[PDB]
Amino acid sequence: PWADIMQGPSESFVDFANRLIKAVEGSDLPPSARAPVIIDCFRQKSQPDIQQLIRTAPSTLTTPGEIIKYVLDRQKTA
Amino acid sequence: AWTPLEPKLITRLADTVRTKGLRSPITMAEVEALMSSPLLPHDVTNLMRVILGPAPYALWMDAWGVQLQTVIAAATRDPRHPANGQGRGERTNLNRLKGLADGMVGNPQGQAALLRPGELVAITASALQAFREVARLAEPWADIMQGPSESFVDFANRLIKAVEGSDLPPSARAPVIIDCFRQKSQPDIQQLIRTAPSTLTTPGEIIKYVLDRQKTA
Amino acid sequence: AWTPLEPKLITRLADTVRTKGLRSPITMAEVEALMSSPLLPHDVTNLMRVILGPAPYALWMDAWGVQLQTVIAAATRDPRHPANGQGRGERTNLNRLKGLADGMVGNPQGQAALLRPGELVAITASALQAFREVARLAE
Amino acid sequence: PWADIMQGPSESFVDFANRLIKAVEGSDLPPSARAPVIIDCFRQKSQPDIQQLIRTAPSTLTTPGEIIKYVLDRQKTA
Amino acid sequence: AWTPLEPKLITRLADTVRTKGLRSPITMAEVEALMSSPLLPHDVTNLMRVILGPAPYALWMDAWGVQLQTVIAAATRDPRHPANGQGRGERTNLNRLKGLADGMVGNPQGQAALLRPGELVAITASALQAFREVARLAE
Amino acid sequence: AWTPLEPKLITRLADTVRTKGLRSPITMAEVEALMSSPLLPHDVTNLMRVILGPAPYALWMDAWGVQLQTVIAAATRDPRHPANGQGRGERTNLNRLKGLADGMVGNPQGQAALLRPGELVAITASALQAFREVARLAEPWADIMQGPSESFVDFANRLIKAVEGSDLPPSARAPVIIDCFRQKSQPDIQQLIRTAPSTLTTPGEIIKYVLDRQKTA
Amino acid sequence: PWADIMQGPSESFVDFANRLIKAVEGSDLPPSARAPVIIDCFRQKSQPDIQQLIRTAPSTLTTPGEIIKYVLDRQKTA
Amino acid sequence: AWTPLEPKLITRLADTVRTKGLRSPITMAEVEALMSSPLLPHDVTNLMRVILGPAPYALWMDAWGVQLQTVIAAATRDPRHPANGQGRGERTNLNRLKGLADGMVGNPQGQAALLRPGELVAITASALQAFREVARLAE
Amino acid sequence: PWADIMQGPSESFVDFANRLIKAVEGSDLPPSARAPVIIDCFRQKSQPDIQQLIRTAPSTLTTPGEIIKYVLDRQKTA
Amino acid sequence: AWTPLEPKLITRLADTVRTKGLRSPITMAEVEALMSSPLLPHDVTNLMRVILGPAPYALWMDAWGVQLQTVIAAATRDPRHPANGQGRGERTNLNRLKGLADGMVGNPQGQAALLRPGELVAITASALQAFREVARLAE
Repeated sequence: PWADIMQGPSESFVDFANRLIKAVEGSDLPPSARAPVIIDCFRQKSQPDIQQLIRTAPSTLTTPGEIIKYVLDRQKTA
Repeated sequence: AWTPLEPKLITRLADTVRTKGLRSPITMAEVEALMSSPLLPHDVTNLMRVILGPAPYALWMDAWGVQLQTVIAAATRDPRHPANGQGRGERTNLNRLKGLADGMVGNPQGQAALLRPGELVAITASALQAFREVARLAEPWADIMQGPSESFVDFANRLIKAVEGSDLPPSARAPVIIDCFRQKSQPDIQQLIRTAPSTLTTPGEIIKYVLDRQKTA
Repeated sequence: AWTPLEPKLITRLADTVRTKGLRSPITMAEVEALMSSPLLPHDVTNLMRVILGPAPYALWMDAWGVQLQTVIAAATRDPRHPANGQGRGERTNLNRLKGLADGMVGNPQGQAALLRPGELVAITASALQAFREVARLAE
Repeated sequence: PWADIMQGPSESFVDFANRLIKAVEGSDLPPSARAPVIIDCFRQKSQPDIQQLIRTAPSTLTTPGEIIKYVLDRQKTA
Repeated sequence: AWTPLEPKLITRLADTVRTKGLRSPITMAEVEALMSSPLLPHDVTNLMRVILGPAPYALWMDAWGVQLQTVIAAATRDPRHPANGQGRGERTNLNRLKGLADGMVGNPQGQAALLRPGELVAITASALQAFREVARLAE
Repeated sequence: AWTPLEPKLITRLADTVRTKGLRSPITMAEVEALMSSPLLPHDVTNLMRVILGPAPYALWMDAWGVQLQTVIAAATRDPRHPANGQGRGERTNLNRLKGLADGMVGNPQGQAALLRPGELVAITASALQAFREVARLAEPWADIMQGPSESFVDFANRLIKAVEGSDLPPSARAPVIIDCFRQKSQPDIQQLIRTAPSTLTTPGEIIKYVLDRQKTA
Repeated sequence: PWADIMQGPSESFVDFANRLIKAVEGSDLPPSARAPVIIDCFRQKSQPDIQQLIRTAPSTLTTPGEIIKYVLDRQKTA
Repeated sequence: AWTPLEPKLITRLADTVRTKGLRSPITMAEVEALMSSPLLPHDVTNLMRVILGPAPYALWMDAWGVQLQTVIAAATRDPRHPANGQGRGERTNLNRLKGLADGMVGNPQGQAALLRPGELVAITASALQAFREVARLAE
Repeated sequence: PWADIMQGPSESFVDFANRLIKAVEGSDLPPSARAPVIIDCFRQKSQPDIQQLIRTAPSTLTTPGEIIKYVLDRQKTA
Repeated sequence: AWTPLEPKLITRLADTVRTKGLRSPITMAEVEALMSSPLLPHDVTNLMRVILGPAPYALWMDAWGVQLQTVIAAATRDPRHPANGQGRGERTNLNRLKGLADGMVGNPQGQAALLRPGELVAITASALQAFREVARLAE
């Protein structure tokens, strides 16, 4: 179930994005509703450090690929 | 023929002034509403007597006199005033503007008879400006900070209120509001505005940008 | 001839916006109610000045300008706009929509004189959409 | 009674002026004696901060409205 | 007539990408090998769906769209594109490049029918450049 | 005939820019001094090459181009520009302003030959404005308070410096300086300004009044 | 000696002014130098409460009588 | 023809004002030295802009205006002012003294063209007296 | 050597730009290869705060002067 | 011819002011008594010097100057002042009222020579009003 996917405390972001995109594209949603759902799940899941990282984006991110690129650039190396 | 204003509207306006105050935008809108048709000096005088307290009424009489004197100076500086006439016999004295001239003292019917429509609109605009002055006088922007727990829209509302209701010229409010958004508005929003890939040149644009990219918490 | 909106209705609408907020369906219904007859730029501008706070009013001015610009782009994309005319001399500039054109600045009577009914309804729809945007943005 | 009106330690000046003008105009004085009485009551009542503010007026104030305007301009914001 | 790529070659390429990674010169050589004949949007899309993981596939869709948009800008900047024609009725829209146009959605046979060879080679070069970008970005 | 600027003056100006910086009033005065006679594009270009570092020189080239483009827009908006002529054959292109036109590239003598005096003064004013922009860019007023032990002239100097060297429009500096004198400038001077029997409508008048009636300590 | 006159900690201001004007007028100064000396002695003597009271005078006091009147008006009743 | 003052002398005078202050007799002597030839309003204005800080410069502008107003009152009190002429068409307005008149704003060459030597010496004496006042006031 | 120039942790950006432009223009590169090299060195050197500041530029910067102006405008005052 | 006031009456008045004060009705009656005949500026000045202390004397000089200035304003507002004359050559300056004019400084005989009776009564009334002001102010 896509709506139950959370980014674990120790999980990296690319694994979380892979799992989420997999569960969203392999589901019962229409094809035209996958990108907005993936974006809004990146924003509300993806534990509050990345949540604030996406929130304070000086540019407007309108695609899952752009969000992934931005987060991978500005992520807290740890 | 003179028709008085409804005491119901006047009572509602008086209670509006009593609860909201003199300076609220709703109060100024209501005054503009009851200032729609050109009023005779009797009407405006009684209106301000009823809606204003004693001390604001004294202040308003002073300010109205000063504004009418400026109007009469402009009138003697231009013989084409809609209150004036072409010959010298139609020059309008302050006794005719304040309703003190002959055949007008205490009588609204005679007032409405002898007065010109240009006279009426000039008196009305003068009274409105005097009301604005007294309202600004009866009740500091550079001391406004965004509190640690305060949201940004409340801070923006408070700051824009204090800047527009102050002694600055009209052409100096937007730059001051912008530069106060940048230097107040605690360092998280300060850095959010600083790192703006676009150049924000308006308080509305800054507010929109900050509301978009703000840290949801 | 221009007739102003009742300050009683405006006061009631302002208190509605004050208690219920900008986004409640009752508030949007009340705005639609007071947005029934085509309003002149003066009317809508003063209405938003009274019912909205300072910061929402700035946001609303921005959004209204953007929506009016989209309308003017559609107007230059179609010479059959109810605001436009057939010849090029009736093309509607943003100074005429925002009430900034000659013979209109600060004067609602002259405004009502020179404006078209299509102009009025376009301005009104633009203002309503801008109000919706700002309400969705404020909260 | 107008001659018993004092500006309270915590009262603002516009409230004091309203109360005083009310009590003076709604009294048994002749109409031609209200303005001088209101002025001289502004000067002797209206606790010593405003008393000194009115005393050190570089201009001569000859009307209750002018005194009110001057005091509202130069009052100690607090 | 459309002929699919061998699932054996695709499986070998997928395991190559799995062990060597996206950026190794051997992997890019293998991709160039399987990118030899001009592929239809269906072929490249399924190929990237199989060889790439979910997140690299999203990145690749983004990059492919951007590169195709640059191609279409160059095409509207030159009416002599091998994908374009001489008249205005042969101008190539992004729905025709991404395989979204009418008569192409989900059908590779119709795709191969309506597409031009210049269209195919442009799509292929765009996909290769997008793969290079995503490979440089992922690691 | 073209005469070069003295390398002694240029060396002194370069050392002035090196020690005082780009924004000091003495530096701007020195630049105005060496910007007295109308200079050819060659002169101003070499001058900025010598006195400015590499990055400020790049910024200055950008700003000079932008200002010259604004000048050329005003020139195509008015055929009576002192750089233009009456016919269309005297219209001035940016290649002629930047010294890139034919017969001018690298040759100051030919430059001085073909250029107009209006062209020279326009180029010079453009270069001065560009220098001002870059100086303001290379290196907060609403955070300035008068310290408990600081004198008033130091506070006024600091405040006027920070307000005039900021992003405010020129017509908004005096009201901001006044309203910052009134709200900053710790409550003794605040009350001293508040209880002013006269109305002070200029920073100089406020400074004079406060210096007269200040508490000697 | 006029230049040795100080206002005592407990002395009133009218006594100090009387003593100072007496010692200045009954001295060897020219007649045209008594008023400036009396003023500048009011400003520098007359212990720091009255010193600050004279310093913060919104009007310019240019006569010993005017200074005396101002100080008597705004003095700290004690 | 207008010749500017040396920036070397101005820099030395500025450092003198910076170390010795505004009121030292050496500073007043140096100012009298640089106040020897009759200066145009442009020269004195820029000189005070450079040597004085912001707040002393504001004070000096005020004092200079007041002294020039006293000069203009004396000028309207005597038609034989070396700045005035015999007829009424040569009466000198404060816009001509402060350099604000037509053909003078920002242009020192035109300034030097239209100004009289009596005008120059009156402006110079006024500026010197204003400097003395501000120096006595600052410390 | 231009390719060894890094912006120090405590160094300002104008000093780094001066040093880099000096070393690039005083080197063996052709004249037509200096601007692209200076730009690409601004992007890859100039420690990751300014790197991300240049990366997230809503406009396309195609000149060292424009990059310098943008960075000087939006730099983190510290 | 000038005749001085008796030092016996002046001593009695000084002791009255010393015991009863400045504001007692008996003191004001005594002052009115010694203010019966029109006095020359010399007489009133010496009288106030003797009966008043130093600080009340300074206050009285101030108040007397202010009242005389009001009198001179009324005099320039009416050419029919008993101190004035019909032509402009008889206009009365404050130097003539305060006894500072030419031929009067320190000499009471010349004072009595050049002064008018209207001048004397105006000076006397001014001095009486100033005494009243100072008496109301001192206590």
